Amino acid sequence: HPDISVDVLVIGAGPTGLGAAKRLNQIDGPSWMIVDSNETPGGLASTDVTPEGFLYDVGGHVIFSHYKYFDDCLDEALPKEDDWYTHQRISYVRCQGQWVPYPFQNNISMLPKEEQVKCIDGMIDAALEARVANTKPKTFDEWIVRMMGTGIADLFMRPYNFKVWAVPTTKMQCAWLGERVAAPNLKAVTTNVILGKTAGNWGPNATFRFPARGGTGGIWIAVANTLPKEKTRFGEKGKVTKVNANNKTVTLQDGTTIGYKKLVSTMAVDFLAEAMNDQELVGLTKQLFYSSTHVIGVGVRGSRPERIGDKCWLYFPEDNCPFYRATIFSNYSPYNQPEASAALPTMQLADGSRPQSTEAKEGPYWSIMLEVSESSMKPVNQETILADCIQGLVNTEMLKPTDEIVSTYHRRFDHGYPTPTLEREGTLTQILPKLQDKDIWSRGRFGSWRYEVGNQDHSFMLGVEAVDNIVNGAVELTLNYPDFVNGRQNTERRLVDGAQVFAKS
Amino acid sequence: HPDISVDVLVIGAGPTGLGAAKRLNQIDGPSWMIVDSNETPGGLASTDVTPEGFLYDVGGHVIFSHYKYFDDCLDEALPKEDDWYTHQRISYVRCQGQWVPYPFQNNISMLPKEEQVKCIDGMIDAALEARVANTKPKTFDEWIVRMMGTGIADLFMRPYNFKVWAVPTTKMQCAWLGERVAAPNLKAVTTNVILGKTAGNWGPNATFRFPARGGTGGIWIAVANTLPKEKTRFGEKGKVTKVNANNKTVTLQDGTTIGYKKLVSTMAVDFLAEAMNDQELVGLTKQLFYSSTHVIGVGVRGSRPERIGDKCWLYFPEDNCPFYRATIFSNYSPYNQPEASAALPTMQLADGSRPQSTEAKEGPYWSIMLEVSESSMKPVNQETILADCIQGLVNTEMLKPTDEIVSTYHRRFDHGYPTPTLEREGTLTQILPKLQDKDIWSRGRFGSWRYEVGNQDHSFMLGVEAVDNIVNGAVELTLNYPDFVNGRQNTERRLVDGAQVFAK
Amino acid sequence: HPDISVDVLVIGAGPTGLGAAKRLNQIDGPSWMIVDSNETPGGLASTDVTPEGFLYDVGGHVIFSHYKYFDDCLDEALPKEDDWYTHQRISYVRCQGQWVPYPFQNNISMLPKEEQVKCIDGMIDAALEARVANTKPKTFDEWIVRMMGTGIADLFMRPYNFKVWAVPTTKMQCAWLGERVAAPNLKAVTTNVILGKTAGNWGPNATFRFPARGGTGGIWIAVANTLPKEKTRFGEKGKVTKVNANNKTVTLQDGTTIGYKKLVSTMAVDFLAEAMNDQELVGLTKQLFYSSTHVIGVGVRGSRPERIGDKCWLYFPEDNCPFYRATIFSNYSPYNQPEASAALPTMQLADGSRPQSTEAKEGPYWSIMLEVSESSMKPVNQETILADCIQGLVNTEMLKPTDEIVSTYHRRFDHGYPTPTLEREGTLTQILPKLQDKDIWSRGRFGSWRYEVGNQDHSFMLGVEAVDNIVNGAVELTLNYPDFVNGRQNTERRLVDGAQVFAKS
Amino acid sequence: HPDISVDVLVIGAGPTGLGAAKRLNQIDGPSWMIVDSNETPGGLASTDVTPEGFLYDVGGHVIFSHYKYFDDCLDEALPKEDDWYTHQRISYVRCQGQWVPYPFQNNISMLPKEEQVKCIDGMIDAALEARVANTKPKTFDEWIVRMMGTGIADLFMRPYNFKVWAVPTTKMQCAWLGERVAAPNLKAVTTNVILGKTAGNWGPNATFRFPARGGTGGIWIAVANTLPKEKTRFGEKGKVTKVNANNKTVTLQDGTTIGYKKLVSTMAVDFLAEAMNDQELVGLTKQLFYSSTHVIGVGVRGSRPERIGDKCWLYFPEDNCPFYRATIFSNYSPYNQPEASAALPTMQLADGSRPQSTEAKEGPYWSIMLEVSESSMKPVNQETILADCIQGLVNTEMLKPTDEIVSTYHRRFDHGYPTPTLEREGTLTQILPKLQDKDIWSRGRFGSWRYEVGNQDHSFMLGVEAVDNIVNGAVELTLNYPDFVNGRQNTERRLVDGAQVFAKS
Repeated sequence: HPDISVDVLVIGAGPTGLGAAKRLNQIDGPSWMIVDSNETPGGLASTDVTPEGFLYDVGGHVIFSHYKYFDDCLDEALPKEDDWYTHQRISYVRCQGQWVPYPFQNNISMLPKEEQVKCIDGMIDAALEARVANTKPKTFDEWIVRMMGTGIADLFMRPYNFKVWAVPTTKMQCAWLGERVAAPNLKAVTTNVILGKTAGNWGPNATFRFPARGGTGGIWIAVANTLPKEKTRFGEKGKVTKVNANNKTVTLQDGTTIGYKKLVSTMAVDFLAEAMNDQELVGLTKQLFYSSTHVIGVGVRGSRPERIGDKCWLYFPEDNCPFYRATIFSNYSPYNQPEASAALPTMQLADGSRPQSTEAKEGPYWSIMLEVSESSMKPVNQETILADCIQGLVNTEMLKPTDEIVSTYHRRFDHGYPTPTLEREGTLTQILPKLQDKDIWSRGRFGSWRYEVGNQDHSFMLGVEAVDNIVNGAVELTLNYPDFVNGRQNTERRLVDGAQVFAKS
Repeated sequence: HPDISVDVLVIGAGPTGLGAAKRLNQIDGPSWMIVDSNETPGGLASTDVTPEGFLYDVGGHVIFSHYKYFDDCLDEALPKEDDWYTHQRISYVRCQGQWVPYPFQNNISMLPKEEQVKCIDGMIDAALEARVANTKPKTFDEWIVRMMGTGIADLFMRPYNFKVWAVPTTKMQCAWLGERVAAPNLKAVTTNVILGKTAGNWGPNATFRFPARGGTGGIWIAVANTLPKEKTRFGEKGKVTKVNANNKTVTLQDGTTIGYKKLVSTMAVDFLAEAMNDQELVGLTKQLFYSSTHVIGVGVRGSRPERIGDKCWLYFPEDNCPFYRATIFSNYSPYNQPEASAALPTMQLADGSRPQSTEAKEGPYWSIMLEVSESSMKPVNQETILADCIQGLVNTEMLKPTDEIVSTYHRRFDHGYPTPTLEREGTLTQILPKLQDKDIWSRGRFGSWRYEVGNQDHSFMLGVEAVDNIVNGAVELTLNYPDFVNGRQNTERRLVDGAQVFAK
Repeated sequence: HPDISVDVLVIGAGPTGLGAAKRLNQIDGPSWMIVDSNETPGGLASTDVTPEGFLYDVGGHVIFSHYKYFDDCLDEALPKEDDWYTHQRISYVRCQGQWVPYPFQNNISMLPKEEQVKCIDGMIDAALEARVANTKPKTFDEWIVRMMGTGIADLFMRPYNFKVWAVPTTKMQCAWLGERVAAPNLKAVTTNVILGKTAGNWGPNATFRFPARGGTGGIWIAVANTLPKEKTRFGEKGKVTKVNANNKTVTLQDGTTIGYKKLVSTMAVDFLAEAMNDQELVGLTKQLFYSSTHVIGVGVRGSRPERIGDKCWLYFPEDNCPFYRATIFSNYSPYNQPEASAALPTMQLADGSRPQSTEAKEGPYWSIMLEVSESSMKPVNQETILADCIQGLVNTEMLKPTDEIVSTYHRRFDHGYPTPTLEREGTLTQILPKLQDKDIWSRGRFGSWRYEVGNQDHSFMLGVEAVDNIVNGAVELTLNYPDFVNGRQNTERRLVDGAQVFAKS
Repeated sequence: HPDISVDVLVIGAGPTGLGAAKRLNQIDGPSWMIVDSNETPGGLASTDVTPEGFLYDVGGHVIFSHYKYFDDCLDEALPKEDDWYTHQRISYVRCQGQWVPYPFQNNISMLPKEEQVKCIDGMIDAALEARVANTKPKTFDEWIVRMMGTGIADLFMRPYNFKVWAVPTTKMQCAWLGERVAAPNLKAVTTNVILGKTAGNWGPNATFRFPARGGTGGIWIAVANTLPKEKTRFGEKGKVTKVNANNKTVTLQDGTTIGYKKLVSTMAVDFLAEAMNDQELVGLTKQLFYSSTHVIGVGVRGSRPERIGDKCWLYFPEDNCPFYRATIFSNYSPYNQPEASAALPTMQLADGSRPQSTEAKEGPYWSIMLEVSESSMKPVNQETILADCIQGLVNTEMLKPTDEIVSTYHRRFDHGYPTPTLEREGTLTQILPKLQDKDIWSRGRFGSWRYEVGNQDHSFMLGVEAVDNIVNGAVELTLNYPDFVNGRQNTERRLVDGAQVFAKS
């Protein structure tokens, strides 16, 4: 007999595992427990802070929910109006020394005239070929060219995506992008070129809220706080080292054993295979591909410069900087960095030189958060990446050479993005059912490896839905039908369902 | 306060209500109750029998299940292997003196050559147009012609569908047919014409199962029998006459009042609006369209004729008979008609003449079940319809003038088909949300009026999913996403879920 | 026996008849003669002069030659360099207060932006339709729309062509426009819009040459003069009143009869039929359709205004003027109007008022030549048309209200344009063979009634080729295959051929 | 000064040269003469006779005319009704044991059902692709697939065409075939499949005439006979060995020199370049391609077999025989072989064996004429080709093993077909204009190397039109516009033109 026994064991307390926990806690039927190797829940949705008091998420994290259930849990956890700030998405693409509103491909109207001609010519070819097309594109690259034309492909789509995915567009599928990549209408784009107009509102994150305190990580700490503490195990005491699928037994690092009837595993599925010592699974998970994410944080002295303004996040397709994206993280909440009265010495000028004075001085302060991808196809020099980022900020005019930097942050996250490669699905339809036969629900950003349902809300609901399938025979809709859930408001499942209303009488 | 109070009241015990009731019973949480005006559950999936012992469903009823859950409940209700008979899905189109295997277009080699030429030319036109199409069809008629071309459409789908829906194809939408592109398989059609080949869409793996006893109605009696009797109220004692949606009270014909928190209604939504005395809803529901169904049954003496053979159902596009569909119901089970030793006198010969003798003679017997549609656009003379059907049987060569008829059946069903008109969705998206705001889940063939999810399995699951929405916050997928549920096997929901396993 | 007998008789000494005569004269085989009701050769390619000394062609006459033989004859007739002036082919479309360079569609950058949007949207529709088109257009109107799209068609070609042909575009065929596919050059149009530019279809290469003296009519006078005078009969003495086809006899006004073996008739084919007293042909020829042309000439005091500049001809789709085309005729030759030192009183001002003084003053002068069409579908009031034209000049800002008009000219030409109606070919394929069966070659602008081969060079060559068919068995290519002769360099036939080189040795 | 001086010299007295000569003789202006290295004119339109009295043309020659001028000359040369026989075309394609009516691609209905399916599927594919095609095919092979689909390309078009052209379909252009290769209509073809009907009437040789005596060579002997003998020089005395284009001098084999003003050359253009000692022209002509033609004749004893019947010519795509075409030459005229009473011994049986008896037996007789192509991509064994042909006749059931062969014939013609290669036009546009600028008109099947205008009537008319361009400035329509002359009735030019009628008075 094992040390502990539960009907449902949840591994991991990022958004996916917490979703499982929350639904299990609502149903309040089967016994359960949730473990995490980190004392602080949140996973890639966590927040670090520098010794100087600057917060950094794991890159730009902006919340946009497709589900009422997710909203219910966030509102429960952070119930007050001043727990949140609401912002409009102000996003731009750095191109040729200018800021082009997102989406690029719908704002051709802002480029030099010569490039406008190239882009519109390319789009005209695309439109005429689309008129007679009777086959679907097979690669991301093919998709880009069919919907945007070469001009736009070559100018922004191709270089930016290599810069983010860390694999060429020719290596990825295209079934995943309905809600990620705006497809330009020929007439609309041409109309804006003629009028000199802009169109900055495409997409599900055009308006967003952000937690007042603790960064994104504050959400998941507060959500975890609503769970019964005795059913949790976070820290070194909660680290899973072995999974024995056949005895339905999990062994923790400190030697504790947990028996289960059903397993919801939210750790990276490649790690789960290793932990299962299942050599067949190990070989299959090695057919998946992922990229690593470097997060660089820069704290800057001064009131927010006019050139920065209300910008939220920014795209960089060009070669004068190594990052693909920057976030004005200090725009998301005044508690993301120190108050103006805080005294801090300058560490360096943006041009790389030493400050004229070592003396601690006051603020105010603003804050830039940068992302750089890495993979076997796109290596990164880890030793110079911080300095390269800072020079890139100067190159792109986001920082003046004489700006004073008071804090720096750099952390590499090994599993950053699960890549939608051509091979992804053929591999997953082997992996997931094989795990499913053993009563293991592997779910989440790396649990199930599907980026198109890979944000905080998708993840949370993958966990909720896994439980709902285990207990109530529900369809796992987010897992198997991303386009279905992303194309509708999912209003039906609530934190208080009829089951609880009727039970309370 | 009312005579009875429950959390969830279910009106109607056809497949939909019995679906809600089965799921409520499984969950065993909130209190509930189910009523029906009829003593015998089953609704339009019931079975009648003539005084001569010939059974008739309400027209051809063939089960194709899209759901494990539906299968679980049927298996529980009729668990023995000899409770069912299995058959191949064999169907033919009657056209120009021939029985053409379904699907029609793959079998036009049976027609005269000059006609084959017209059909192929029309389908060539359709293939060439499909190659440059950049719009979706807007009507059932447009959809038909883009799939088949003019010649083939005019022979089968156009005239057949009028005889079925009792409205012209030009007045129906085509979204209910699903997402498949409306375009010909020109190569498949031309290949069968060149090879002079025929081929139906059946075989050892395209089968259905039919109940050994009691017709389709036997299924729902057996399913209803698995419910706790005290939670059911079927018969005159269970007839709903009034629905007060504001008080959440229902009133039965015998005076009994029932209070509910959530109502799952499976009666025709147009009767619901009347029972609610809601003038706005009456006005809206009267904008929906439906056709009535006449079922005619004919019992015939003799062993199964070779010309009939293993045929199950048959389509009739032509105007030499009033029915759109015929079913060799005696092929579905040996118990749908009397055994060979039963003695029955001949009532009349197929040509309408009197028999030589009035004496009772033995069988064996076989049986034909026919459907005739009626609407305001297509009247049916109730006094001559049986005789007109029997003549139709002679005209189509199903009966010989000499065949001996030993039993007849005729019944009219007012709500038969809910029609996919062009206006249907515009009307339903006003009606259903208005009922939802009053905690009324109106669901079913005429509860929600959507034919593409109007079979026995869909209906059942509509009731199941409505309950699952009420209790567990499930998405009502069958209701809102017919293409979704029809394009997959729905395996997740089971008669025994984790919930019940963890409890015991 | 008739008064005169010749092998080949030519009726008419416009360009077609002169062409037949030039080739007959060069061949110097069969006997021949040429007659005309007018003392001056030239036909509709003649030139008039006002009492004040302003010349006017029969509306805008600009030579574009498809044939070496035509060039040879023109060069023989006027061999000196200073017999001609050379100009670029400069034309504009008057539209919404703007002079838009031709071709209209490449210059819509001049229109309001909202209008450019509607034009480009229409042309995008047309390009998408053209990509899947599998039929030829059947009417002029369909051809216009397929080439331009709706918005651009409605601005220029549709309303302009009604004002030109005096019949709706939906009533004309479109085969006469040639074999090019009816389809937009969308990229060329959007490119000029994006770059905000204009460009006309003229330059150092795209030029025409115009006679230095006597207007277009001076050409035909000088060509006729190379013919042996004794073989010509121009004037009342040459007016044909009767053609007896069965006897091959023609009767002139003064009672003279001419016998022939072959007849080349260049008179209007409906007059030919009447003169043959052939009731069947009279019936067929009345089934043809033609418009009449009003030519209005206006002489203006002053040096050439800057707003007019180097303009040659101008198109008017709009209804603030009755003319469809204007020509800056004083730009064609300094001898189209009086010298600067010639003195003329002002007759009126452009706004219709009387001059302050009635005295003769000096120039210089410039000159405007206008064209107005008339048909049964489009009446013209002959008594107000001059004054309506002059008001048109003010409305279109060609003249200021103050400009001084020193000469006016108005003449109506009954047969002006042979109309390419839907019915034209059905009728002509009945008429021409019946005349052909009688050894009558009816050829010319109204001799054979085909506008697409209706220019000066086409006409001349219709005569040449008729003769070549009669003598040498040549194919009549211009008559029967307009697209063929218009699409190639016709260099083979020369004013000095092998036959003449060999015979002179 | 040379021995002889003429305005126009014609080299070669095949149809092309004779055409020039006839037109020169009709015009009767410039002096001229015609030379040939052969005593008997006719060129590739000549006829041989075996010692046993069997005639053979140079492969199947059938007369079908696009031009009245050609008819006038043939009728003058052979004016009696009994000088000619008229025949319907009875043509078939040998395929899988069956005779499939020509054209193959329009009689799919004759094949076995299984091949019908493959053929129609292929055609459906081509029909759908053609609905959206916006480019022209570049090669003969692409044309074949695009217009007939793969099934018919593989079954007939590809193998047959290599067998005739002696180069693969991928190496030929496709602008030449308007009148040679029927394009199948999907509806028409499938309709006949369904009804089991044939469509045997496509093309310009569906009816033809053949001369009663002397075979095709009889025509050209007779035409040459209408010329003034003193202007002809046929035989070794008329063999051209040198052409000096600068001096405009030609030198004959016997040392005779002829000066000319204009040269019409009809010998193969590669021979002309060598005779000119013009290395650059030799280089260019070596870029052209041609195939050689082996003609095999077989005389057979017996009344015409029933399996043979009224068949005229037959096609053989399959690899069970070397010939691409057989002609039942005895069906064309009773005088193409000996009378029935002529006694002849059997030379061999069709199975290859000798008869022992040398007895001369009577007829009647019938006759088969075969063609085998050869080129550097398709060698032919000249020593066995006769026997291989005869075995081919047995394999295809043309001859029974026991048939008695009484005469055999074999001759190789080096220049047989001028191949329409991809490179042909690019090469001819360098060659023909260069010769033109030296006053050399190179014309004919190998004079100008264009197969689409390479028949007897085309060739004759190339010579006629060259003279007409030289003397009368006529357009050379046959040379430059094959589709124009092939698509119309060419009635204008006649043997007696107006010029001769008028001059005779």
